[PDB]
Amino acid sequence: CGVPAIQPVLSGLSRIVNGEEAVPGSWPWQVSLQDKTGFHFCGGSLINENWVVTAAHCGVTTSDVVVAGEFDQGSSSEKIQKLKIAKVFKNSKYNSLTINNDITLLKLSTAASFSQTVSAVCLPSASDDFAAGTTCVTTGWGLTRYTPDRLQQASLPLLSNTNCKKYWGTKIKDAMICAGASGVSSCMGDSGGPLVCKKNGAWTLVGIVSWGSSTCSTSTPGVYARVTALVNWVQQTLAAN
Amino acid sequence: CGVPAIQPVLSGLSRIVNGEEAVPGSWPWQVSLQDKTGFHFCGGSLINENWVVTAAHCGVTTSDVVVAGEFDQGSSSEKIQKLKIAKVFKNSKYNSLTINNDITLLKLSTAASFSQTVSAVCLPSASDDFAAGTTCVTTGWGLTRYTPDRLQQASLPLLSNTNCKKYWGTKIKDAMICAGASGVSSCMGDSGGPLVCKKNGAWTLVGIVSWGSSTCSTSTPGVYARVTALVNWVQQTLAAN
Repeated sequence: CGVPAIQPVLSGLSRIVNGEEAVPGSWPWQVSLQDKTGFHFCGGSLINENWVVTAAHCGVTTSDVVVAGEFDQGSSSEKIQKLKIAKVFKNSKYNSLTINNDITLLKLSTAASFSQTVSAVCLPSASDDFAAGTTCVTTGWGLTRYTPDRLQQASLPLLSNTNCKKYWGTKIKDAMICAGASGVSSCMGDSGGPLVCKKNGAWTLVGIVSWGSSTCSTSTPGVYARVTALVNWVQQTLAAN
Repeated sequence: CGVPAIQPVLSGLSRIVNGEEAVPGSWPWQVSLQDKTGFHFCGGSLINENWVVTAAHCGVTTSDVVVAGEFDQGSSSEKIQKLKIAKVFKNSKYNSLTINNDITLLKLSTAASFSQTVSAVCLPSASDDFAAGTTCVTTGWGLTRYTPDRLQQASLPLLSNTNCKKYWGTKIKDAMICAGASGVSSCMGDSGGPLVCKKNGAWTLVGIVSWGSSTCSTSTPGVYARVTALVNWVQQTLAAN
């Protein structure tokens, strides 16, 4: 997990404004969640061939579809996999008002076929420490909510929850982690999309997009579900299902 | 339906700032949606003894609870009914990105016991015309997201969708209706709460709270699921279940 067959290329432009375009296929866990009609409404991350992790506030149902291996949403020519969802597992501690514990697992009806462009992100262990100031990466097609149709990426630093509260106040709970406010927007992250940090040569899922600045401010950090606080629930869910 | 045993009293103060406190029990279809722990996160409306209608973006589950007959959330002394949810029916056309078709039905495990303070709002027919400029009423505990603990009410006019787009642009779809921008906030409406209009002596559910001004501006209208566009789905769901 966490080792893309096509290595990402992150330049200085990933750190400013709205980030930059990713190398095609270099974020191979990145999936698109689409409705029956093919409308993209959220992101997610493959954690193995049968399971995708996304945000609970995406409200995914078994009539939505996971699309893996995508780079250009405007293309009908690239190799993609449209994967049916068998069952949706929303974390029972999710609260649609506070948006805390904002995580949902999707079990696919049939396994994805992993490849150079389709593979899994690593999960952290509950006890991993991702220190404030660590540079991490968010990817997605979130800029299409407001514009490039190809997958974007931005590099941005984790904040301490204390410093995040200077921006978002009592909205920030222990099961959340913030990143950004460093001169780049977080808006390229789709709801439910990944925030990944590289430790020991492997990209690890540290956050899941919950919400960000309503104006995509370069000085307001994004807010993410804190995966270390939720990975025990993830592993219990996989083991029981 | 739509005829409260305790008649509402709406004064001029319902039309300005943040509205006014309701007469206790005078909005008897108004329910509170709470999690297992008793935390209020959304509103809804009883449409009979077995069914509550709310917003799809509330993400209600069968472990949440419907609380009927409530006036003061800070009181443990008033007669309320805590009702378990048997099954949740989210409209399959709901889209968590656009927030269109934002309606969910809750079927209760055991019927509410209707009374002077607990009874049903009327549903419109699909073909009813609620003209722009009609004065309607939104009720709820939505101000507690930011403060009074008792049920509030505000009187505010429906907008045409064309005029609503002057505020919210392409966010406004045919299955939405807007109200407000007349000198009063819409923020007293909980997510999923009622927007009711009085025709022929009966209060009718015209809207369900979808979203409003992030700053509770008195000059920005609230956005509601348009019940006339969704009532056929409501009646099909009741008939099939």
